Amino acid sequence: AQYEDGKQYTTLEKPVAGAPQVLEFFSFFCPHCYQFEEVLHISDNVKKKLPEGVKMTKYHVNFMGGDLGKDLTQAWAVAMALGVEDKVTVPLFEGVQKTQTIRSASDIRDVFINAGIKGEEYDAAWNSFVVKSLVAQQEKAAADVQLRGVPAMFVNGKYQLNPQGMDTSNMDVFVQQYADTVKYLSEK
Repeated sequence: AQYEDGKQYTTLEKPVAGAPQVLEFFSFFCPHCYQFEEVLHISDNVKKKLPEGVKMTKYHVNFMGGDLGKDLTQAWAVAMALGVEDKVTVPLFEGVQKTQTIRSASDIRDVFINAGIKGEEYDAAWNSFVVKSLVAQQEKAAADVQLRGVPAMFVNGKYQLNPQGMDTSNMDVFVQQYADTVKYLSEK
């Protein structure tokens, strides 16, 4: 077959019921995740190849970066709660991996302030039970599948993308193969 279990994707040994159509995991510490967001724009290109209105979810993970990794999962919950993902993703990636200016929770907060989120609303969100629940949801989703590495993408709670089997000679062809694989898995 052109798409084979074990090549462009693998199938979950313990399938996950009741999952979003497309579920992505990342870490702001994760070098391929930086590539996936800032260079390849995987999430946008997958969205463009899926039907309008398809639910796409993206969650942060705790297993990289120790204490700061957990702070970033909570900040990502803040970003989801306030709907400012598109305003903080690039400065968080660059602050962690490029300039290495994000070293504490306060440095994370500065990124939101610079993006125009008012301090009182960032702080209220950070301490809210709505955000506590979003943090639990991110941890539970990672526990549902078995997650030891990022980036990771799951389709219909059944299929896991395998980017190691796609072409890396050309970045645009890689993205096209990734997105077309997601589309194929979504129509399964």
